[PDB]
Amino acid sequence: IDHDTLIDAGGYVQKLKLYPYFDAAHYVLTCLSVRHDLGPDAISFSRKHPFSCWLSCMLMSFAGSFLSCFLLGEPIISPLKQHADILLGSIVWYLVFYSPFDVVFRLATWFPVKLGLSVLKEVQRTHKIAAGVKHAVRIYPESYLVQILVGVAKGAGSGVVKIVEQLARGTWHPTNHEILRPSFTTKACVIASIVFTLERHSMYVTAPHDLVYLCVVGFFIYFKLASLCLSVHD
Amino acid sequence: IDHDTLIDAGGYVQKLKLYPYFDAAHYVLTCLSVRHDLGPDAISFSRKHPFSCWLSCMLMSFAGSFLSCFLLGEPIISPLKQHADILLGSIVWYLVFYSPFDVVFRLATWFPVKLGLSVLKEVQRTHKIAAGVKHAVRIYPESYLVQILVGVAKGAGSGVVKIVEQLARGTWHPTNHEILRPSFTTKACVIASIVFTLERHSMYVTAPHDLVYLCVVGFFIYFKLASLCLSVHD
Amino acid sequence: IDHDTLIDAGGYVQKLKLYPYFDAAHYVLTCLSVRHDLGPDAISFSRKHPFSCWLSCMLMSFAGSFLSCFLLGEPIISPLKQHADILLGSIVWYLVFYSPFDVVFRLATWFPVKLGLSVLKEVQRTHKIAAGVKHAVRIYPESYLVQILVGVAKGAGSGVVKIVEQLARGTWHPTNHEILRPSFTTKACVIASIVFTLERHSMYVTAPHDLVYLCVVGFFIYFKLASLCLSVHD
Ligand SMILES: CCCCCCCCCCO[C@@H]1O[C@H](CO)[C@@H](O[C@H]2O[C@H](CO)[C@@H](O)[C@H](O)[C@H]2O)[C@H](O)[C@H]1O
Ligand SMILES: CCCCCCCCCCO[C@@H]1O[C@H](CO)[C@@H](O[C@H]2O[C@H](CO)[C@@H](O)[C@H](O)[C@H]2O)[C@H](O)[C@H]1O
Ligand SMILES: CCCCCCCCCCO[C@@H]1O[C@H](CO)[C@@H](O[C@H]2O[C@H](CO)[C@@H](O)[C@H](O)[C@H]2O)[C@H](O)[C@H]1O
Ligand SMILES: CCCCCCCCCCO[C@@H]1O[C@H](CO)[C@@H](O[C@H]2O[C@H](CO)[C@@H](O)[C@H](O)[C@H]2O)[C@H](O)[C@H]1O
Ligand SMILES: CCCCCCCCCCO[C@@H]1O[C@H](CO)[C@@H](O[C@H]2O[C@H](CO)[C@@H](O)[C@H](O)[C@H]2O)[C@H](O)[C@H]1O
Ligand SMILES: CCCCCCCCCCO[C@@H]1O[C@H](CO)[C@@H](O[C@H]2O[C@H](CO)[C@@H](O)[C@H](O)[C@H]2O)[C@H](O)[C@H]1O
Ligand SMILES: CCCCCCCCCCO[C@@H]1O[C@H](CO)[C@@H](O[C@H]2O[C@H](CO)[C@@H](O)[C@H](O)[C@H]2O)[C@H](O)[C@H]1O
Ligand SMILES: CCCCCCCCCCO[C@@H]1O[C@H](CO)[C@@H](O[C@H]2O[C@H](CO)[C@@H](O)[C@H](O)[C@H]2O)[C@H](O)[C@H]1O
Ligand SMILES: CCCCCCCCCCO[C@@H]1O[C@H](CO)[C@@H](O[C@H]2O[C@H](CO)[C@@H](O)[C@H](O)[C@H]2O)[C@H](O)[C@H]1O
Ligand SMILES: CCCCCCCCCCO[C@@H]1O[C@H](CO)[C@@H](O[C@H]2O[C@H](CO)[C@@H](O)[C@H](O)[C@H]2O)[C@H](O)[C@H]1O
Ligand SMILES: CCCCCCCCCCO[C@@H]1O[C@H](CO)[C@@H](O[C@H]2O[C@H](CO)[C@@H](O)[C@H](O)[C@H]2O)[C@H](O)[C@H]1O
Ligand SMILES: CCCCCCCCCCO[C@@H]1O[C@H](CO)[C@@H](O[C@H]2O[C@H](CO)[C@@H](O)[C@H](O)[C@H]2O)[C@H](O)[C@H]1O
Ligand SMILES: [Mg+2]
Ligand SMILES: [Mg+2]
Ligand SMILES: [Mg+2]
Repeated sequence: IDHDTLIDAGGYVQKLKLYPYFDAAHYVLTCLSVRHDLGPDAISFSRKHPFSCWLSCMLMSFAGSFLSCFLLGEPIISPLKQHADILLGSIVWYLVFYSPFDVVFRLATWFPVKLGLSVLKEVQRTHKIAAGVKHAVRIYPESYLVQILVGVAKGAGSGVVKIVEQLARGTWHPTNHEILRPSFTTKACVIASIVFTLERHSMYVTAPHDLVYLCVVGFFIYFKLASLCLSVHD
Repeated sequence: IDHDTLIDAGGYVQKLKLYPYFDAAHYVLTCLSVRHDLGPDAISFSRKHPFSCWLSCMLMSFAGSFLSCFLLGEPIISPLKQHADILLGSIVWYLVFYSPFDVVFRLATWFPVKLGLSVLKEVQRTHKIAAGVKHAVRIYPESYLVQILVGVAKGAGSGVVKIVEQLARGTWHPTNHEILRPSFTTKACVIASIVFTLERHSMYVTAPHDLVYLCVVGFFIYFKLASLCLSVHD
Repeated sequence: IDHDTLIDAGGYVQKLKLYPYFDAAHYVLTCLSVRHDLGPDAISFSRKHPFSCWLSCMLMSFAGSFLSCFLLGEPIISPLKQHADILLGSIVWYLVFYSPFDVVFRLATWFPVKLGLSVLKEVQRTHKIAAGVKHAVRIYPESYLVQILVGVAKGAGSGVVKIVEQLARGTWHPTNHEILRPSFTTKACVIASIVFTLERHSMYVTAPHDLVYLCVVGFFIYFKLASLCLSVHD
């Protein structure tokens, strides 16, 4: 009965209310990333330049939406009108950098938890890509390429914003073969985006959409979990 | 009677017609900055690539307006439609880089003068922030955050444009602890912006607006004059 | 009879249907450039990251249009709606990086051919600038400056996009006096742009427009051919 069960699981995941737990997971991981990139002085830095620190995290937390607006010519500022989102994001940021005894940070970096957060984040990423594709389809019905790129921007735009932040923080530097970091994330966002676009135009995808959705989420979680448990071979 | 006098001084400064003297002060200082950043070959460089040099100065001279348009999704080109402004800016730029015997440059870098120009510039910056907040309020009445960010963009956006220019000129490089430059400008623009935003929504500011205005300008001039007379302790 | 013949040649060149041969020439040269900038591992790189490689070439192939939209506040994505163009561009890109035995690449880099392609590209660049000016004139009838800048953006915007790509690829680095590369391209686009703008407002240009057009194209081809045959003195 798998294929009837799987179909239900897919519709299940696809209907999950992301706010506020799946969103918070993404914010937490995003803040941890900004904190890791800030260095050993991260805490001193955050206490001396809170506005800058807060900004660095908000930009990364909503990177996909900023890039998306940029591509579509919508006010870059748009995302900041999701008051609930910005508030939740600022609270997480406050907790990650300033919780007493740094408990939040310590709890979030404990492997079992970081792993649970990563799963929730992948679920949320899949939703961002799908939403991005749907939004693009409503604006440019016949532009398959735009639809795909927008979907990818919503799912992997953090890379662009990171560069922007490292330039503004004066730390950007070439990345010419320092280490071998095998990341399939953005390539996976491309595939997911194409798949959702095709699905939206009912073409090569004859499979039940709720099942395809399950597979996309499944692959995201897989590749993500693989890189977390491993280091160089999956 | 101070508080009646002060109130008048505040309304006074707030009504000052910025064009063309307060504007020219800002243009002069902006051009001097681009010239200092260009190096020893600045003059040879400017004589070989005048269009590029002119562009570098216009971008910096109107940085706040370009960033503002960028954030609001308005044509980035908008600022260039202020013919009088662009003309005055181009004239100042021409004089700073090409005046015979370099008199303009020499006069502008003479401490007493550079100090007078700095005062006028701070007065103009305060007006940019306030105007930015008002503009944002008219477009997004309930978005306090957007209003603040726009105000800050109008007051401290030159930092973004500078990076853009150093990338286009091929000179950008990390700024990892070369020297200890204590600049409170942008942090002050943040405060000023918040204050004007609050003031616009008549909340925590029970003080006479014209008096608050005086304080903001006063603090800008102070922090600015402090950094000019000092080097590492104020 | 030259001046009657020349006038005809000018109207001639100006009416040339750019698609698909003049366009393909530009795409081919653009792809060769991205390939040269990718290095010795270019081929391995392209086979491991095709989506990224394809993107790098599309961004450069339509750089002028992306910058133009950016300046005018039009959706940055707009250019991708020229399906025929994007298809032709993707096909050229596919052929340049993956043709069997690399014949396309080998044929395109054979001096006589690269020289022929360069001529066609210069013809196309002239058309981009003129189109850019006309577009700007229709939107902002009295903004001479905007009209000129837009024209220049359409003709020399690839420089901006290149920087963007080197940042995203993690290879950007200062260009502080490594070699002496004498490029007059963008300075020539500035002149061409001013000339077309003036021409559009029927001012200082009393010369037959079709003749001026011929001269502009002629100068582009000249400066371009000069740099190709030479290395340091023309
Ligand atoms: C409720 C809304 C509150 C948020 C409002 C908007 C927040 C303001 C964002 C800009 O913050 C700036 O960030 C810079 C860093 O990019 C700091 O540069 C300072 O700190 C840097 C390092 O972080 C140094 O490199 C610089 O030299 C030094 O000037 C600067 O002080 C700070 O003001
Ligand atoms: C100097 C920077 C400091 C910024 C301070 C400004 C904060 C302004 C908050 C005013 O509106 C808030 O809206 C929140 C929602 O966004 C509410 O949260 C409550 O309501 C939300 C739903 O509206 C739920 O999500 C929350 O979990 C629940 O705590 C909260 O009660 C309410 O006061
Ligand atoms: C990175 C480290 C992680 C940071 C740590 C912060 C985690 C916060 C855990 C919140 O746990 C929630 O607590 C709610 C109470 O606030 C519960 O509400 C539920 O139970 C309440 C009673 O306890 C009822 O009043 C509510 O209506 C019912 O929704 C809800 O089930 C539970 O998930
Ligand atoms: C530290 C890492 C480990 C953390 C793992 C815990 C994650 C907690 C996030 C909770 O997410 C919620 O899950 C609910 C279910 O429990 C969903 O109920 C929803 O979905 C159900 C079906 O799955 C329906 O039956 C319900 O009616 C409907 O409210 C709801 O949308 C979703 O926000
Ligand atoms: C009335 C309106 C008039 C203004 C119209 C628009 C002005 C044109 C802006 C672009 O100017 C370009 O600036 C580049 C610099 O960013 C120069 O690069 C040249 O100079 C650089 C150094 O400044 C070098 O690094 C480069 O290699 C070299 O090609 C290039 O020659 C020049 O054309
Ligand atoms: C190759 C680059 C060279 C660019 C040359 C193109 C210049 C075009 C100027 C034509 O319009 C100008 O407008 C100026 C105003 O912007 C006037 O200045 C006069 O009028 C202004 C007010 O309109 C005052 O601000 C000035 O101080 C006063 O000199 C000036 O008379 C007038 O000719
Ligand atoms: C960085 C180095 C600084 C660069 C040096 C350039 C400074 C230019 C100084 C201008 O001084 C102005 O001269 C005006 C004359 O052009 C005067 O007009 C005034 O006086 C004129 C008579 O002199 C009358 O005709 C006018 O109506 C009356 O407005 C005005 O008061 C005075 O401020
Ligand atoms: C080298 C550095 C040292 C330079 C210092 C000199 C600065 C000169 C800038 C002149 O600024 C003007 O000041 C006028 C006053 O003199 C103002 O008159 C205006 O404001 C007055 C009140 O202050 C009113 O009484 C007037 O009617 C009204 O025209 C006018 O707006 C303003 O542009
Ligand atoms: C029909 C439409 C198809 C096109 C859809 C959109 C194409 C997707 C564009 C982004 O492609 C990304 O480019 C990155 C490069 O900028 C790659 O980074 C990888 O490769 C880089 C080198 O090229 C390394 O520096 C990075 O560390 C490494 O993660 C990444 O894998 C790849 O996904
Ligand atoms: C995974 C990435 C792979 C992408 C595959 C998607 C391609 C979709 C193609 C469908 O429409 C195409 O339009 C082309 C035009 O753009 C046509 O070319 C033909 O028609 C054109 C004019 O429409 C001419 O320019 C061409 O030379 C001629 O081959 C072609 O027949 C037709 O099928
Ligand atoms: C960088 C290396 C370069 C890459 C190599 C790819 C170059 C492709 C060459 C195409 O040559 C074209 O072939 C067409 C045929 O497909 C001809 O059509 C013409 O001749 C055909 C018969 O051969 C007729 O059917 C057509 O109607 C008539 O338009 C056309 O004249 C000719 O220019
Ligand atoms: C490897 C480098 C060397 C490659 C050099 C070969 C370049 C081939 C590109 C062909 O460009 C076409 O030339 C046609 C002429 O042959 C033009 O016919 C057009 O223009 C003619 C006038 O020039 C008119 O008579 C025609 O009716 C009209 O169709 C047409 O627009 C244009 O696309
Ligand atoms: Mg949704
Ligand atoms: Mg005003
Ligand atoms: Mg045309």
